[PDB]
Amino acid sequence: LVPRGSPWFGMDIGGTLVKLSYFEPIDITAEEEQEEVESLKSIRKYLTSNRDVHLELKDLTLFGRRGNLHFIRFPTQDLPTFIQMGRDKNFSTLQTVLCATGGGAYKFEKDFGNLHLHKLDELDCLVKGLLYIDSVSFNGQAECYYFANASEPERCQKMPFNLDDPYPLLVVNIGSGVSILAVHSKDNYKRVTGTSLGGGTFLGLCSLLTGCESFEEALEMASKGDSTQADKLVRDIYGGDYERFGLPGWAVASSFGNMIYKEKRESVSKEDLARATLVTITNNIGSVARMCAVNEKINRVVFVGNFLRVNTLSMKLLAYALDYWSKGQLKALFLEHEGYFGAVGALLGLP
Amino acid sequence: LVPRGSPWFGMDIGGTLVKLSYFEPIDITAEEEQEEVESLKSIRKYLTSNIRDVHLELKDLTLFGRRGNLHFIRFPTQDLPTFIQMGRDKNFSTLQTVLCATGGGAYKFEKDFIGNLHLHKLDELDCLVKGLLYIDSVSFNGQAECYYFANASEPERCQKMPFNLDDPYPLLVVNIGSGVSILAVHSKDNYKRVTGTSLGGGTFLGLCSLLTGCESFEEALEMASKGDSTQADKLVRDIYGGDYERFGLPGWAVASSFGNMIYKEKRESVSKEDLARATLVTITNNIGSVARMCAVNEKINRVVFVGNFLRVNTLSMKLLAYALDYWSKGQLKALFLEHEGYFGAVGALLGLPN
Ligand SMILES: CC(=O)SCCNC(=O)CCNC(=O)[C@H](O)C(C)(C)COP(=O)(O)OP(=O)(O)OC[C@H]1O[C@@H](n2cnc3c(N)ncnc32)[C@H](O)[C@@H]1OP(=O)(O)O
Ligand SMILES: CC(=O)SCCNC(=O)CCNC(=O)[C@H](O)C(C)(C)COP(=O)(O)OP(=O)(O)OC[C@H]1O[C@@H](n2cnc3c(N)ncnc32)[C@H](O)[C@@H]1OP(=O)(O)O
Repeated sequence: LVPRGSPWFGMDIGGTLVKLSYFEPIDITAEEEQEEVESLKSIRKYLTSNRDVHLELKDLTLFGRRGNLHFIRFPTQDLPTFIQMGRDKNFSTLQTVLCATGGGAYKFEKDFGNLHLHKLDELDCLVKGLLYIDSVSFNGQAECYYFANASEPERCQKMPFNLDDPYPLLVVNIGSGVSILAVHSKDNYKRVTGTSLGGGTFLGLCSLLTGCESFEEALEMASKGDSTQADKLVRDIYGGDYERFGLPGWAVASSFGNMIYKEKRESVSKEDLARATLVTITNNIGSVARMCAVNEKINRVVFVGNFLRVNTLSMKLLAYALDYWSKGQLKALFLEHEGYFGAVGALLGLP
Repeated sequence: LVPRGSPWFGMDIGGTLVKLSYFEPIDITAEEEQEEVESLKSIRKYLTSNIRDVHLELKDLTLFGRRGNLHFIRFPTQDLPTFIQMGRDKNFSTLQTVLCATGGGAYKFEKDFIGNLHLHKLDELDCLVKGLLYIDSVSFNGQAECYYFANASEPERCQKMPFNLDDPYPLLVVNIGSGVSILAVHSKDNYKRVTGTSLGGGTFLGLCSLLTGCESFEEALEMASKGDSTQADKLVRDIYGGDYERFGLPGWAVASSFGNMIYKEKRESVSKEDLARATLVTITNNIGSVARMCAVNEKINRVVFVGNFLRVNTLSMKLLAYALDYWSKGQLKALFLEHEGYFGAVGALLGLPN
């Protein structure tokens, strides 16, 4: 079960960006393969012309062969150039069909000449790519990490986590919405639940509330804001902690709850509203993930998805939230190769 | 244990209104008690001067061994000192020494109790629980105190039906005020707050006020009732063109709350009513999921929803019914109680000094 063509690559075609993973063999005996390798290098330098280099996995064994696994991203605008480069450099894999995942794949097959697309499922690719990368480690170092002292986001530090045996695992996938997968083995996983309150809710609400024009700007606003200007805290109701039920005064009682008062709405800043939106969304995800972890009886919770790809702020709030709801019993886990699991899953589905 | 005082009443003192329950005994042998019953009627008529509550009156129930009627009234906090003075002038022994009340406004009221009454503050959630469990135990004049919505998956068509909740335990109580507390009730004297969510009624009103400029909870609900959430939300069909077959999601399910609002074109055409509806759907869908997950983790299959989020339009109740039905795949029915609003006051009555 080794792919038919060469070179071996996997692609995840987004609306804006393609994530591509490709394998560079290192035991080369033929003139043709040596020029394939050189062509891949030249193609890579061109497509990434305007971090991923540092993701390269060196000397791994894939389908019985030694090589380096590379990870690149480029605009979907230039995917025709990638395909043509492949045809001109006589790549057997860019002739017969194209096997890709991602939200832009079907669209791309319509935009694009002669090409037949074999479309792969993003969640199936995600799980396969995630398990494989975890199985090979990150050049002998930790693929997985968490934030120590998660209850203090201004002070938490990144620490390696051993996920050498990944099973069972809960995967919390945060895109526009949130899907939660329980993974029991390579061949046994399902979407156990989800929430429609995801990164699209964060960005949607920020756009409406603040007039921001991108995920990047919304997160920058949030990074500068104070959510407690919008949120009603337990101390706002009780004058301190809610003793009887042991809710601390600093817990959020009602997200956006102070915005019911005309005077509070008049003085709240755009940045406070952006932060309150983010905090509402990340605290809520940490609650759903914790309850799923309890019900599924799984104590390893990994977070992936495009929501995490810009600021480390999203991740730190998720770490804080999971620690809060679990009373310190669960650590939010994150993965270095996040963003490339679909591409890697697509590569592994080549055969 | 029976309360020491006569007459028996309980109050929940809010920031603007007081909710009072009082017991009118049926079997009177002493003239002073007859005069007490006549006083309460006159007091009730005064305070409610200037019909839903009358219809709530529970007739011929048994409280602390005595047959009687339990009355429910609401009146401005502005007139609470009058009520206290009325009781003191009519010689009520329950207004002689100490007044035990619940409600966020009880402490503000403290100085008026000009006078020699100590305020003993009771906890609102403890009162809610004691009140709720007692009212379920007696019924609504035979009629059902508890109801659900049949065909909950179709909020346009769902029908309010009686639900027999005779043996309450165990019960999950989802209390929706500004935020959400969830209590697992195992028996009358063993319950705990098992979790909560900060996305409650205050989130709905707060976001609505920001998004649409509505001025009140009543107005936000009115707007939401006319709106279409699917104008703001991104559905599974918007992502896949239809169902997402492989992972058990129908095309009509919400993929991303407010998710279409990332598009300028969509933001410019969405109505205030649609934004109000999407806010409400987002909150009710999320509470449904939390409630369902709690039910399964606590192994409880009766989930009751209470709190001020429910008191203004039937819409929020039907949407919660809808959400719980969705997440439980029809295995849980959302339950509601007719005397919601007064459980605090009833729990305070039950907490009279004995
Ligand atoms: C009654 C009620 O409705 S309560 C609400 C119940 N609803 C739910 O439980 C649904 C919650 N939501 C979800 O599970 C998710 O939103 C899903 C699964 C429906 C969609 O997944 P999302 O992560 O939101 O998709 P989003 O459009 O942000 O895209 C994220 C990734 O998927 C890929 N993708 C998007 N669409 C497709 C597609 N049609 N085919 C293949 N891949 C796709 C993207 O390219 C992107 O990939 P990347 O992370 O590798 O860059
Ligand atoms: C990291 C994170 O923070 S994740 C977030 C975690 N947060 C949580 O779990 C908390 C979520 N929130 C909650 O549980 C609730 O909001 C609480 C319990 C804190 C407050 O309860 P709410 O229902 O929101 O209070 P709200 O002010 O809306 O009042 C509701 C009722 O309680 C009563 N009440 C309010 N304050 C008080 C008070 N101080 N004393 C007595 N009664 C009170 C009101 O009078 C009102 O009475 P009614 O039901 O008869 O009308």
